[PDB]
Amino acid sequence: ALNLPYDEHADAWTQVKKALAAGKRTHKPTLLVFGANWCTDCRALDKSLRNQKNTALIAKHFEVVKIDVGNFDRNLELSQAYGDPIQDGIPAVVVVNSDGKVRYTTKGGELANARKMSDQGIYDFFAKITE
Repeated sequence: ALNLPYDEHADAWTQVKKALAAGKRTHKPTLLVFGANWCTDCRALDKSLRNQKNTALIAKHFEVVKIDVGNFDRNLELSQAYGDPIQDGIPAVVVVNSDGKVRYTTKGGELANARKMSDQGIYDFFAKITE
């Protein structure tokens, strides 16, 4: 499969460190998106976030890192470090403020049915965080 949303080879800790450094520099929060390529809800969320309206919202407001969790068997300690966002389902997100401290985590499977969400529902979810 071509152009997978998650990079199964990435050094996720390095990527998160680099995104958090960028957020501190730009005074923006960082969005950590935990998911995997097998998960149809994760693929749907990525496709929606790729659209023009949603890309503009995310790019303006966040630094972003996608963290592959495999079959719930990769990068688990990085999930644990940031408040266990995946225990409640994937895709899951963490918003970290520009100072490196977590602001918000999805702890109720808020995005776990993203394949059923509309583009506007996805927009509204991320827009609320930017309010």
